[PDB]
Amino acid sequence: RSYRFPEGFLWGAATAAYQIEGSSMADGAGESIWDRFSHTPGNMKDGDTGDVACDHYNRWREDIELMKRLNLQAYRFSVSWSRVIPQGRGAINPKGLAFYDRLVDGLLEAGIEPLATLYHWDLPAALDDRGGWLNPDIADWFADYGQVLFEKFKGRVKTWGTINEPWCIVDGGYLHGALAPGHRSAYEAVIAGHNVLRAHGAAVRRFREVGEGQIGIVLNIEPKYPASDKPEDEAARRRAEAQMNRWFLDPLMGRGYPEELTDVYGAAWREFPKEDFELIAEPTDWMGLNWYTRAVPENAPDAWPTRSRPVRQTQHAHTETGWEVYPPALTDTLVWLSEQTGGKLPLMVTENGSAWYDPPHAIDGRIHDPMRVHYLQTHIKALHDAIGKGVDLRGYMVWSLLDNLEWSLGYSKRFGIVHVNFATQERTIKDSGLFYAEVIKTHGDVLN
Amino acid sequence: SYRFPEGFLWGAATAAYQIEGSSMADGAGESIWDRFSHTPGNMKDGDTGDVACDHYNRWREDIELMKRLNLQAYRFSVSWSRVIPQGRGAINPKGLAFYDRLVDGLLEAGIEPLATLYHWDLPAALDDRGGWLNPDIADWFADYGQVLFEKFKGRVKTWGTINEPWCIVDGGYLHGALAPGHRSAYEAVIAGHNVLRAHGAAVRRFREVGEGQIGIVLNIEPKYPASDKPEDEAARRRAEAQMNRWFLDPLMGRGYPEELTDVYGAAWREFPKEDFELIAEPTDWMGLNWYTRAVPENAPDAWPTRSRPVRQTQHAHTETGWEVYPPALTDTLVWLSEQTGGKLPLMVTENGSAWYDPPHAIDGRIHDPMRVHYLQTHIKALHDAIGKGVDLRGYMVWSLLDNLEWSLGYSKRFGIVHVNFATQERTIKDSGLFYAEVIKTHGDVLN
Amino acid sequence: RSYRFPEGFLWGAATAAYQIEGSSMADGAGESIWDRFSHTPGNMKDGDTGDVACDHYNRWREDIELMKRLNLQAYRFSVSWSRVIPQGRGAINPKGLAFYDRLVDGLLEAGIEPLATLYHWDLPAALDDRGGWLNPDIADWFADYGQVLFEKFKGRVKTWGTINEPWCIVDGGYLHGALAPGHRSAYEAVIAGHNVLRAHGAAVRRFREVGEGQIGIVLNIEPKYPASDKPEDEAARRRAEAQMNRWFLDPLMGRGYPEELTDVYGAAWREFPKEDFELIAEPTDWMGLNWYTRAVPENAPDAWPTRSRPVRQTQHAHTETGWEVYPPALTDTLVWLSEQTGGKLPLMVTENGSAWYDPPHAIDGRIHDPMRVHYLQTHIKALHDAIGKGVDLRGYMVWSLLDNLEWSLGYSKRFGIVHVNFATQERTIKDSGLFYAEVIKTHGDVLN
Ligand SMILES: OC[C@H]1O[C@@H](O)[C@H](O)[C@@H](O)[C@@H]1O
Ligand SMILES: OC[C@H]1O[C@@H](O)[C@H](O)[C@@H](O)[C@@H]1O
Ligand SMILES: OC[C@H]1O[C@@H](O)[C@H](O)[C@@H](O)[C@@H]1O
Repeated sequence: RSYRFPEGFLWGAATAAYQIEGSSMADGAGESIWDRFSHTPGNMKDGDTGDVACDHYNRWREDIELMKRLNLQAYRFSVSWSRVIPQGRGAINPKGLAFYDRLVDGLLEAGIEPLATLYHWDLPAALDDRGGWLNPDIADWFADYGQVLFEKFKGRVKTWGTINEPWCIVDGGYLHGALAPGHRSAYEAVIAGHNVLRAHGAAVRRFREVGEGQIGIVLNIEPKYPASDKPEDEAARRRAEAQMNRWFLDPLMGRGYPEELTDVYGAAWREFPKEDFELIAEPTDWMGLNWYTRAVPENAPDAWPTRSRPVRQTQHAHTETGWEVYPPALTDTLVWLSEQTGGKLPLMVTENGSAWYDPPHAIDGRIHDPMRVHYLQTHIKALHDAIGKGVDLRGYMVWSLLDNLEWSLGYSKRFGIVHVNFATQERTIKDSGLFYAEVIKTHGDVLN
Repeated sequence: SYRFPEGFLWGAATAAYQIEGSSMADGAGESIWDRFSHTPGNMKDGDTGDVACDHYNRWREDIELMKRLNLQAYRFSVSWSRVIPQGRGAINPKGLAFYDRLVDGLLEAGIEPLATLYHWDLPAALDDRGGWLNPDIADWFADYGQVLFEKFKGRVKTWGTINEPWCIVDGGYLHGALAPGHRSAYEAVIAGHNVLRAHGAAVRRFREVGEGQIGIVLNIEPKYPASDKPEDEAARRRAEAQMNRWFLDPLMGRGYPEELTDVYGAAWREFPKEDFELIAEPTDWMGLNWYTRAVPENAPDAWPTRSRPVRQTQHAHTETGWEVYPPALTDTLVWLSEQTGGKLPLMVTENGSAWYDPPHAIDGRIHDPMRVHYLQTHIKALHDAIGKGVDLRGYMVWSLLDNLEWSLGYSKRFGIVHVNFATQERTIKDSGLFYAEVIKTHGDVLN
Repeated sequence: RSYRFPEGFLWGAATAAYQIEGSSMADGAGESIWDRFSHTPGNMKDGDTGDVACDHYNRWREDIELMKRLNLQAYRFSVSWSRVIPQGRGAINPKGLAFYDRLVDGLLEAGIEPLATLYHWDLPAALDDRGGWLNPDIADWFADYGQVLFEKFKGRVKTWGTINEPWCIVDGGYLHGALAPGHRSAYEAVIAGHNVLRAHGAAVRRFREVGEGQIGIVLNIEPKYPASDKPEDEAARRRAEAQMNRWFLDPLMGRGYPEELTDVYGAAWREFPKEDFELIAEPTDWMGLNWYTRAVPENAPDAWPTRSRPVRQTQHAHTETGWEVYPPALTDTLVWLSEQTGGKLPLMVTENGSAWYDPPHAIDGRIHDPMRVHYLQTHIKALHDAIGKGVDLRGYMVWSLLDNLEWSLGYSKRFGIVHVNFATQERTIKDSGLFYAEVIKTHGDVLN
């Protein structure tokens, strides 16, 4: 059984601005919704904030040297909107843009492909004060923001993502309130989802006007498997599937909103103008998949609003975030996505990884994380199987390069293949990182 | 409005060798400045700290002067050699007793004593053992700190370890304009490292035997762009690294600035991992000494930073040749707030200006309108900094008294209280009167 | 009749190192064959040399400001091999490379696209002492030189030329001896042509291995028109055409060498190994055309070696270099070139312009060159006509930005749209430059 990957298959690792950078309001940087959210008591585990995080804003050079040691060919990162445009619209912050300028140049000098994400959940607070994702004008705001980047990094950043995981943004930020801006409303959730999609479309159009390279969205998908042969459980499964996996992909593919949403959101559901769906379906060049696990939903009449709940799969290992370890579901999902996009849209796994307990400090210069190593090897093999089934998969980014702030769960959830001692900011490459470096070097042959 | 936050602490600052006099009195040991000032050519007009403001004898009068100024805090330094004549070993009872009387007297007046362990006056006996080039000083200093920590436990609650490491090393070891007067990049690098280590050791000792809050005091001189030429920007970063980041960065656990490798060349050294662990020992507060900014340009022959300031002729300059530019204070405070992550309480431990005053009062008065101007504009700049979110807890004017400006002698007057050095007569300047009103109205006078 | 040019059509101007730089052996720079050639009595008109020229090595910043005043979107320039690698092989000269580093950064800062040429006739003398273009190893030497540039300017210089005018290099340098290195030999001409082609191929391969962007060769073409209906005149035309226009193009297109060359060079003609032609035909991304005029050849039995000679076309104006002004022949050539390359290869006019008399100094701050203006307007119109006929033309470079050293003809031939007072180095923009600036600004609409 060989596991060598296709020619040009791109290996990398991924991060997000608020999760690693720190210095969030430093050097002209504006206030974001997470600056506010994280400094409100009760919102974050242990009261953790992104004020310091991995101190990447100051230590990015060391981090690039770590990327080189891991033999990374690509680095997927996000740009903080509020760092570049403090009020979201209007005046640009030179020092903030200069940071990403230095960063990208440092990456290109290192021979590492910069993969940029425009929006990774850190909306400028000034725009939130204007309604945020509930305000349709954001479609323009986002576009303008996008333009600033497109022209600044023209010819340097060739691969662009617009939005990272619309579902987490809306479901977490507007439906249940576990993420910034911390609203809890189905009425708001429907609107927010729609305007996120519109914003994506607007950004793609603007990219066609002033940009260079390839642009696409990044979706998270969590495949829903049958819990039983009861029809109510299958209806539950389809509700969960529609709300999480089809909500955004379907209108992006020109199929409109899933009908089940009408049942999920009830009186909060809306019909939107026809031209909106034209904007939303703006042709893209590639698509990113963020993937971690599957779920096995059963009927749950009291679970708002999908009336479903996952059944614990005790036969398999679970991560520190409680996600089942089940690699075949990655293969299936990739196939499924290939099918939903007609096989014509180039795909990339922009996030995949696992959280396990690591000590807060290295132990004789090492971090032994055999379960993360196992997750890594089995899921990369699953990628190979998906490619063997005809999926046009061009690359793979491990989440994450560094142990970082796992948003509302704080620093307790370590996804890094590089350990960060948050007391000292010292980095230590984990066994998982060493092994991933081996996977890249052999282009997969080490899995043989 | 310019009313300051509740509990905001107003005061003035001094240093031992600059005001005390009686350097060899009552058991007091010899310091490096006793030697330095009595070597011809080192000091302007041959000035020494032998008499200075005679504060050792007139401290009560000086405290009454503090009361007339409505001071809520007094920042001062303790002479190491006055307390421990050989730097190590036997304590000098009378010398320590001076500071005992002083601190008790301050507390009687309702004035908070802010004590600095080291303000440039190393015991000469330790200098003969290598001074700041000897790593053992980290321990020596710690022991010295302990003596004070236990003696003034519960009375002095706010402690500074070292005052301006950059001036100590750059002036004392790199260029030799200050005691002990060495000129060596090699020694400068080693000395800087041992100064930081000594700070760390003193903080640990404070954790074990001390009570209250402890921190270091850094001077910062923000470096602004001279042009858009890239060599001038590289120059700017060399200067900034050598002066402003050399000490702050390792204190915040980020190691030494990369640029230093370029600045010091073959004189730069790698140090053991545990040293930086000692150096970044967590502090409770930080002092900023601030006076001005600089606008560095490339200067290949300027050793060792290869940079030089461009004279900013659009603005007023002090008698020490420092540009008057209050906005740079605001910026610096913000910058400092960001470098320390906002978690560390900041205090302006020194700010002020030197202008010419006559050697005597004029019908009971000293009119210093430019010092008044410096004061009001920079205090307003403090208010602006607080408005931008800086956790700034207080402000100490340099200086309470006209004093010995080290190698520049008595020619540079920084006092808000005038000292006639012929008669030791004190006269409160217009700047002092105004500062007293700033304190009493808690800033409202600035409206 | 509109003359708006295609979207993205690139307007610029061109120079060559020895023709403008001066400071030829300054800052570590090595001796080139033109250093030797120009300082040998009898070789150059009026004893002119490239010692000072336009003093561009010292005044490049002023020249960039001049480019900005002309609204240039691109600047085509060459890199002096001996300035960067003094002995042609071995140690790099840091100051020499630093000059082009500063130049390129300055160009990019001004928003001007740097178009770099590896070889513009100035071979390092040390390599000439090893046989120059007669030594097959030059293919390797050139490649190594190319690499130095490819990596130094990776991501900054995106458009690369390998060789500027193989025909002038070989015919002028080795066949007739009018150009450096001043050899006169058909045997040497055949060998040199072959090795120039090989060097191009080697540089393209090396570029594929370590470079980034688009790379191609630059050919001059002088279309040969019928003088009469006499068959010997048509045979003459075909000889001249084969020797000048098809000699290099055909093997570059994989068609081997023109059959007629066997007749032109006789006993000096040679057969070369088959793999050489695999190397020569290495796929390129674009091709440059240098174009000035046409010829009308007739039979001339005593003319060595093509046995042909041009018939003076007295019905048309001639430039000071004695070249007929006939704009339709430009259109024809482009079409011809489009046909020879199958329409698949993006083309750019890398040189076009004319030499007319100008005074040595400005006349009240002006230089009135109405014939150069005329040449410019008619030939640019001819470009538009060529595009209408299906030529995939992406850009146009005026030769030249500056009055410069016209090689063996010295400073007597002014090609600049910017006048250079060679006594004072004062630059004065000519009426032609003013007009060209308006052409760029209106993207061709001024021609309407
Ligand atoms: O939950 C772990 C990770 O999930 C991903 O889908 C998000 O993009 C990350 O920001 C997050 O850290
Ligand atoms: O130059 C004026 C003052 O600068 C301060 O930073 C030093 O601590 C003083 O000793 C000195 O007198
Ligand atoms: O012969 C005139 C011109 O011919 C061009 O094709 C060359 O590139 C130039 O260097 C030269 O000035």
